[PDB]
Amino acid sequence: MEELNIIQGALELRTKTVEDVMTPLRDCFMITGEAILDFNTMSEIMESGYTRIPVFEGERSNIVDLLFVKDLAFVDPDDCTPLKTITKFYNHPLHFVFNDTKLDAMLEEFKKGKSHLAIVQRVNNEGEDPFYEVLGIVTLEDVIEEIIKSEILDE
Amino acid sequence: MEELNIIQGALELRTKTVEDVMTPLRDCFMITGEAILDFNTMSEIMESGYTRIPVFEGERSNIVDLLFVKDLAFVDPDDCTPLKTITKFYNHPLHFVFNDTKLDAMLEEFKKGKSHLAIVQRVNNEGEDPFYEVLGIVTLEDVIEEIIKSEILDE
Repeated sequence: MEELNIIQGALELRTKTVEDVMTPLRDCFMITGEAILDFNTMSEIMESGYTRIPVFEGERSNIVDLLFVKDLAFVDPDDCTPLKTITKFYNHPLHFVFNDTKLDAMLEEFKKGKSHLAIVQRVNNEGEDPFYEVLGIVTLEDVIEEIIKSEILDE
Repeated sequence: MEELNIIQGALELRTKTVEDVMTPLRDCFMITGEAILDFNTMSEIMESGYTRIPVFEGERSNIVDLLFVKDLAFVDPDDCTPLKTITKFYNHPLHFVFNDTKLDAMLEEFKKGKSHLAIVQRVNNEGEDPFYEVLGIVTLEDVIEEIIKSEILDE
């Protein structure tokens, strides 16, 4: 039954939050703001498979910039351009989302123009001055991937 | 009935081609490759509402570059930077799609990393050496907008 697969795909899609879809921060490929885009660094980036990479300074949860790998397609490793030169040039804005955010809201935000890598946060009320704890990242491609896997659109 | 709305939304989504979703070329906001990003030009761009703009040279159907308005957020009108400086710097690659392409295939292409503005073509076999006729453009946001309008994801 085509219609039951559609229904069941949609029902599952609708129950998902960004927290279910995100890459946890511990698992994310990330890069220090002081990085130099020499061969070893760019090889590691290219070999990671990620196309959107958070840039942190000091602590991994301290994300200060984004790096979009497709923007690196024309950077030459042999010139060792500082990442800071790249990131300060583009200055792409940070996009934060609540861990309970549903995928429809996520779509709506990417459609409004917010950055295609979003940083997932929850409120942490357990240390000592409550803070927003960075849990992981979610990208445009992660959400599109859930839609394709849902098979809702499959002819 | 929640399930019937889902089914009917999906059935409609699935029947759509990029041709149904595209902005026709005649209706598109476009910009000449020789443009200077002075105030009048940037005002016109900002007032258009478009965030992705095809760059043409000579004829409107001769699209040679893309301009992403969010990349203009930090360009200063008073410096009159040539568009060519901007476009030759970024050099974003052109993405062409067949007019019969369905939305699931479209998603899959954007997810593979192809440019988020796609140029819709069909084969024109009526002039004189058949050529691919540019019909319009379709963006990431147009497809996301069809998904949101389908209400498939609505809680």
